[PDB]
Amino acid sequence: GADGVGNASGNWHCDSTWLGDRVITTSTRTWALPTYNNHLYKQISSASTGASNDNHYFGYSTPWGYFDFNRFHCHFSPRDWQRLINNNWGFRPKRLNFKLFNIQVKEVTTNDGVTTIANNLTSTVQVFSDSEYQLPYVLGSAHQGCLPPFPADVFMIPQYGYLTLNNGSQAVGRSSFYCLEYFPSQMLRTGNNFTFSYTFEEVPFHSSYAHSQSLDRLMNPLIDQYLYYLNRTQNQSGSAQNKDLLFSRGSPAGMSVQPKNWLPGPCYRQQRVSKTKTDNNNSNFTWTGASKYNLNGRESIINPGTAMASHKDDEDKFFPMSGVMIFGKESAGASNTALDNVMITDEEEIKATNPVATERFGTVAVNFQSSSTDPATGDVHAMGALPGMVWQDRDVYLQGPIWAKIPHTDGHFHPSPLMGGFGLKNPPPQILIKNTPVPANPPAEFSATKFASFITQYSTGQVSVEIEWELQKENSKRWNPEVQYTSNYAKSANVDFTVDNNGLYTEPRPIGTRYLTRPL
Amino acid sequence: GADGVGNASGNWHCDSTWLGDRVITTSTRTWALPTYNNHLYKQISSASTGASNDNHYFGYSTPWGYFDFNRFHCHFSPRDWQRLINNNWGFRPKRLNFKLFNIQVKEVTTNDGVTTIANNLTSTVQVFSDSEYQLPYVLGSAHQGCLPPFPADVFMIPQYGYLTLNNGSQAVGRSSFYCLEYFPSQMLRTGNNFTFSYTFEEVPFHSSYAHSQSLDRLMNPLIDQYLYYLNRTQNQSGSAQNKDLLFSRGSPAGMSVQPKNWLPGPCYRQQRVSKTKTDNNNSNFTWTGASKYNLNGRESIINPGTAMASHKDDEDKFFPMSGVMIFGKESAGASNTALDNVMITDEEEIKATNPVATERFGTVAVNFQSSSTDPATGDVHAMGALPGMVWQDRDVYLQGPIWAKIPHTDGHFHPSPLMGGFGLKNPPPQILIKNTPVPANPPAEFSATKFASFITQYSTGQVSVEIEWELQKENSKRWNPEVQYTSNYAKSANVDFTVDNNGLYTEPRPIGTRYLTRPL
Amino acid sequence: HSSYAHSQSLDRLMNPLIDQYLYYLNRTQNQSGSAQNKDLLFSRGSPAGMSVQPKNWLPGPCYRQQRVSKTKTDNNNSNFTWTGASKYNLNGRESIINPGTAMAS
Amino acid sequence: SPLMGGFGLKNPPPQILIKNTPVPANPPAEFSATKFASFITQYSTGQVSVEIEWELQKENSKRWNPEVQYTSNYAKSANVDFTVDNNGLYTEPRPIGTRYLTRPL
Ligand SMILES: Nc1ncnc2[nH]cnc12
Ligand SMILES: Nc1ncnc2[nH]cnc12
Ligand SMILES: Nc1ncnc2[nH]cnc12
Ligand SMILES: Nc1ccnc(=O)[nH]1
Ligand SMILES: Nc1ccnc(=O)[nH]1
Repeated sequence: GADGVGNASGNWHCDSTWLGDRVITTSTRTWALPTYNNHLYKQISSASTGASNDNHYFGYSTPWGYFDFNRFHCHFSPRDWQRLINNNWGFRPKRLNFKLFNIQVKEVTTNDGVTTIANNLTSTVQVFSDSEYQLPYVLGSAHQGCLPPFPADVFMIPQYGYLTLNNGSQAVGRSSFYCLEYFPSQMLRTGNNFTFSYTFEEVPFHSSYAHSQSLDRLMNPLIDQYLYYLNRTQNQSGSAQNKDLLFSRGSPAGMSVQPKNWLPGPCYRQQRVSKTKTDNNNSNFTWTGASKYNLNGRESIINPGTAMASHKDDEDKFFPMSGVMIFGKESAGASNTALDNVMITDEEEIKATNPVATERFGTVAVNFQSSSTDPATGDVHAMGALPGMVWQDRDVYLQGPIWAKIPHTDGHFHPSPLMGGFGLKNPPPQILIKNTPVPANPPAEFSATKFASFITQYSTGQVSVEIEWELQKENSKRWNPEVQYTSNYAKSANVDFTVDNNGLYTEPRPIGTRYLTRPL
Repeated sequence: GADGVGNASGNWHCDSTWLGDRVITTSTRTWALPTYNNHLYKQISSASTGASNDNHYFGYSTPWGYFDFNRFHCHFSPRDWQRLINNNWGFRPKRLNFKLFNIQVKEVTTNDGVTTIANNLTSTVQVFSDSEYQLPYVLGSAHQGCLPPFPADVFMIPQYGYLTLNNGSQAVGRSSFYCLEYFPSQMLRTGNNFTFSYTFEEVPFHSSYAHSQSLDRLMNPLIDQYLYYLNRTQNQSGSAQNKDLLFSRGSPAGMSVQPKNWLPGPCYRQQRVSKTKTDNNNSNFTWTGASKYNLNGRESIINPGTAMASHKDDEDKFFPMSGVMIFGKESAGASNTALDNVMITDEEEIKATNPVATERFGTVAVNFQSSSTDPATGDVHAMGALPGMVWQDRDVYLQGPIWAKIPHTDGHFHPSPLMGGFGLKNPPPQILIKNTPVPANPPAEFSATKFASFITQYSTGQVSVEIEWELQKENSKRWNPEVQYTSNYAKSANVDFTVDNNGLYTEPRPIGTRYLTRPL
Repeated sequence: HSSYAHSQSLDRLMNPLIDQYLYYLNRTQNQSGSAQNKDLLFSRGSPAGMSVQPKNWLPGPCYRQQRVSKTKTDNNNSNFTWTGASKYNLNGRESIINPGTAMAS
Repeated sequence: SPLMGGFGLKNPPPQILIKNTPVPANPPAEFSATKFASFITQYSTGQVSVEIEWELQKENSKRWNPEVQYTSNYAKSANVDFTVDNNGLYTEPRPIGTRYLTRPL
């Protein structure tokens, strides 16, 4: 971008526009970027520490920061989310426009015990988008540091670091190291700005609806089937019990025994825990009772895991130990905070098609019955994909992620990001940004030793992201009224999704998207 | 319409189409029309009867029936109403298309004690629209007999009758008598059909919103005014009480005493009654405590009367004796039915601008204060229009009326129909319909006496009304979520706005339109 | 200019054959059971109760005036025209309102 | 693929709904608002026709020996398969699948 100390390089574009089948969100925020690692790349790992084998790692931390808008509230105000979710069966991102501007680099000089800041007019900030995905993709891990939900909040840019192969806390020859400078980047003084655009690949619309039928209630409740099933293996009060083979035809009084076309979704059972502590076992079972996967001798909690309904009817007090997305309140501490400082999602709407998360998928025969041997069956707790299965993916939330990069593998299977959202082969590129090192005064005599004395600085500016979203309109012939997300009409001390008397914006609950209904 | 015994003259067009700024409702129903008054026009009145002076009348009943779609649920399904009200700040009718067809005239012959019906193929039904408004306008009095809310219900056509001037139970020379035949009408046999279209005049969009500010809270809560008001007429702890004139400037701590630009709406006070009977007086006060107007020595209850808020904050248990629209449940008896068989509307949203219906409008000076004479004031219970007043009209309901004819008078004042809806100078014309008399066998010898022997018959067919409605879209920058009409998510024995196990459609509550919000 | 009388009145606009779908509070007590007891009883608009039917319209404005008879014997024995008159007050000066608001005689 | 067998279709042949239109019996002489509940008893009859085009995958087999083929039974009996009996009742005496020709894997 071209021109002045004295001249803004961008305006403030923060707004929504609804246009029939499209909605265009624009959001702009003011950021702050410190100097990280003192302009150094450090090797990092779990060495010392005392970490268990399931926590070892090797990687590198970087002098760079990055931009992250991978959360719905970076784009949708609460009211817009409401508009979205109460009138559409779905939506997807189509295109994006990104803007960095009004940059201002500042130097900090400290004497005492006391601190002066001034402008350093001839200083630059550097930027690039990793558009060929040459860097480890660190979005889609649900990190904090995204654009804040509230447009008036200033935010600090997160620091980029990444991991590679590790054997315990050591590295392997196959471990990759990346230097960000080695990339062409744009260098901006206070006059300049950065822009780029991006188009999203074609992706299925996110399902913003619950079903109003369930897999097991698809039949016509008036008519028999023409199909028969073995109903009894003994009579039938003719005294007493005699071996028999008796067959019945499908009938509305026996909807549990009717032949059908479809199976419910996959299942990886999880441990059921109550919100009233008195119901639970008196031990610490989370790691030990947890559903985990085992990768190169390292255990990892499956969380949130397969899309599964959180609880069956009437049991809203239970939840899978690690099968629901959980947001912290703005009072929550980092670790071992209490139940009332968190917000647990509920994915109950999918119980029309998806197994409940804390129960068996079902039952299977396990032997050959005969006069000598009694029929046996077993419980199935982990069921992979079977032809004929159908299921609903995890819901998204106003404060959850939007997308993730599908790993570059030979094989995926339904690569919808398990934490919720859109899987993208070629996702929105990472956007990296750094303050250029500015040497302090060198000595009078040459020295070859790497320069280690710098003027202390940081930068600030605005960033703007515009996304176009396509909508799937609702076409429902449903006669009665829908469940609709609504704010509460009763009176209170504070308004939901507002700032308080100290100016702290709060999000008092998660909001999903499943209010409108479809048939199956 | 042209053609066959064997040939339908219309199809079934029942559907909604949403199109950005327009929504087009089509509804079609199946009707039944008996022979009324045996093809006679009768003079009718309150003579004998024992009626009080406030109930006397004179008029005429007619052999004709009529069509009435003047209720929102004749056009909007519950789900559509929901769509309407949760996304628009307003709406109005623009144009209409009406269709009578598939007519079938039948003769009834009874011997015994037992009854045979057959087709009378060569019989006609007659129809016309009173498009020059030459007939007494009987729509907009909230009569029953409109198209039913539920498309599968068959309905009987109401009978047309009208009133004229009466002096007690007698007539005056100025009294008008109308013969409907004297009008050209279309004569339809089983093959034929009737159609006409109509355009609505320009009218203000109905306000489907509550305000989120009130008249008395329009100021900037941070800043003083530059304006002053007399604050004290005595000091001010300098002992003891001394005459003084002390002036203060408008201030956020004194929002009740700040000069302002606007006044709240008009007021005609009504008697406050509680839903818990124990609160009320032990008498029958409705006529005797009622707000009434007096017209030519005849009293009439003002009901619903001036648009006024039903109750102030926290007092949802009170309601004006005759200032709220009240719908009957499908269990309600015609007279003296209990509280739980009715549904009382609530117009509480308008308390931002409109006086509460059971309180004074305010207080007025009534004398000249002096050292000798103490300042007096009086309560104002009935306040007409004052320059600077602003107000909100009564809300409409999914089951309330749509429009009424503005009377043809020299003078109206804000002629919005007090029961709610659109006032129309030139409203949708009345549509009249009758089975043509079919003589029974005459005698063999002439007789001049009016024929009085007829073949018994009635007719049935379909009717279709299509209305185009223009929408006022919402443009709100409100950050937090709105109150939205929503059905209840908790489980129950029946679904709202559905048929039961005997196939009776029920409407379990009124729904207004005021959910979205505006600023004032 | 309206050179016509109406042949209907504001309070007689309804269809005299059909009920309304609208209800109004009819009684605040029953109803012979023996005594008087607090109650809330609602009735629907009906041709037998045209004085209690909901309606859309109100009659015109009103500024009441003193009724006087053409047969003198009916009237009060005093001179009440200025003193019983409907007057407006303008800058401390009274003026008889005459003929005043359009009202039926 | 529908587990009971057949073709799964995103956008399958639409449901086709049909009903006899209500035909009121004689109404009363005086208006009543209550649900109309008296009807002339009726029913209907007619023909319906469905035509479907099916594409075939022809067999291209180099298999030298003869195939298993669905065949009716040559031995004599009291009734013919897939026929009506002496009371005119059509019967289907067995299921027939479709897997007779063979492929290599
Ligand atoms: N959300 C998603 N993104 C990309 N591919 C998918 N395949 C199934 N769901 C998907
Ligand atoms: N609803 C309405 N119809 C016609 N004129 C009006 N003037 C004010 N409100 C009106
Ligand atoms: N029968 C079938 N119909 C539709 N999709 C299928 N995919 C695999 N088998 C199928
Ligand atoms: N990836 C998938 C496999 C099967 N079905 C899907 O919808 N998606
Ligand atoms: N009729 C009216 C008079 C004054 N203001 C209005 O909005 N309408």
